Amino acid sequence: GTLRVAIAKPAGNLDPQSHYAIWAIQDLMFEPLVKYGKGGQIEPCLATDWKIEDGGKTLHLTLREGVKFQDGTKFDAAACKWNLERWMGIDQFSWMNCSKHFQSLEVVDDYHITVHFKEPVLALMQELSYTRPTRFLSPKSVDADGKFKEPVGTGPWVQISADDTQSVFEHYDGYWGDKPTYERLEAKVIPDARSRVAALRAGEIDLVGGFWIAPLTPEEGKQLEAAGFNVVVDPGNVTLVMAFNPDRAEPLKDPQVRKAVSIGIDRAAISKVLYHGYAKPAGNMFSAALPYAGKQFDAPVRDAAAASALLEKAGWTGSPIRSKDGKPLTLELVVSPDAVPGSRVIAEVIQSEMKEVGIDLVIRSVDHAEQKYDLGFFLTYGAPYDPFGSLVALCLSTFKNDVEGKLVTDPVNLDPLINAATAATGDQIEPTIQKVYDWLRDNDAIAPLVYVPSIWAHSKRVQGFTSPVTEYDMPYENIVLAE
Ligand code: NA
Repeated sequence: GTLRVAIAKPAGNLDPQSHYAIWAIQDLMFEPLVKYGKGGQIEPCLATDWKIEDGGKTLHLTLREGVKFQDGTKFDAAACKWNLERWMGIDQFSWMNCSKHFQSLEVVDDYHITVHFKEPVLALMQELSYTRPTRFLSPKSVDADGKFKEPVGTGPWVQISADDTQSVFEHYDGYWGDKPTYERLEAKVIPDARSRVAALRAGEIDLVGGFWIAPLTPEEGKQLEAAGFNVVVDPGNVTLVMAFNPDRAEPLKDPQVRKAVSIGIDRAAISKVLYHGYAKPAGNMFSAALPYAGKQFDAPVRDAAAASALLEKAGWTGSPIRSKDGKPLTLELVVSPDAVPGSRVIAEVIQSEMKEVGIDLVIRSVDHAEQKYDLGFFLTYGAPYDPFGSLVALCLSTFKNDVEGKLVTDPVNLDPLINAATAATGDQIEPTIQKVYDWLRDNDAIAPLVYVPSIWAHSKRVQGFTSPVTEYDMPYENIVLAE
């Protein structure tokens, strides 16, 4: 009656307002106001309803009645304020828009709270779905000093024990929502990916996978598949995107050349070599799994003939390599195997495919070690930060962060469309954001390659396995154990 799940390292300290735990573990007993559902659909959790007013500066919340914390204390407006007051407006959470713009917090009754903000809050509800710091810890569980002691949330699982070999949880009785069909969940610390594979084959664990839980590469997936195991691939929510730098590479200023580069590539071959066929070719910057991902298009199918024709219309002629005004069509793809595993390999598939359309792709393979590149690779941020996290961070000129880099920067043309989308409310977010995506697509400003898949495996006895919506969730839901 016990589900066992690998984790790649100890759970850590579970303080729901700090940064030391494995998120998926916190997700076991901590609950948010609203949940990030499939497709980025916002669902009722500790709040049953909500209303956003004042152009996004006011949030009204109706709290769920009949909720108890695992220590038996009551969930209500007072307990909600006390938590929210623990993290919102604290300088340490300024990276989140709702903390940063937080103005004030009025309790109205035992089940109604209103929050006020100095400015509209981009993706407000989404942010409130996060694993941390947005979740609810019993006010009586913490001492005079206010320091986190025990992990007393409202969620379905109670921590029975934790150390550096496993952590052990039991179903919480008088949990408000649906209870697990099984009695217990153990999280076993197995750091080496070779061991994790073995442990599933033996019947030592039931579950393996998750970027931030117990990763399982493509190769491991095929292996397990070969061993007759259930291998479950989520097409994912992070996009590998190739970027163009026309400021450096005079040929990429011609959008016909960009397009040719993009349809001259075989995403399917990218998926084969790097992800063993498991990755879905990308037509859109964001997969359909994300909210506001746009009108969805088919991933382009490699078309060398169409690519060659574009290049010729643009005045690049020659064989085997095209030139123009005596200059060969040479582009430098900069890669770091450190920062994107498989990065070099991708480059050699592409270089070979570019060769076929007449482009001479030079690869510069680097350390984790700045616009000195013609082409390069970016990865989107993924759920639950997207699409606005990536759009803003990677595409808005005016947003400038040391750690980032830019996919595409057009102040006169794109910024306005991004700004309008970030300003949009309710019904108007979708068509406003659709204009960002039309711009990018009509101008061939970026080249999405594949969606990065997320791979889980379970044992034969696990039924009801449901791929997690984000990498910060533990997929314990729905499971029934046959034995
Ligand atoms: Na969850």
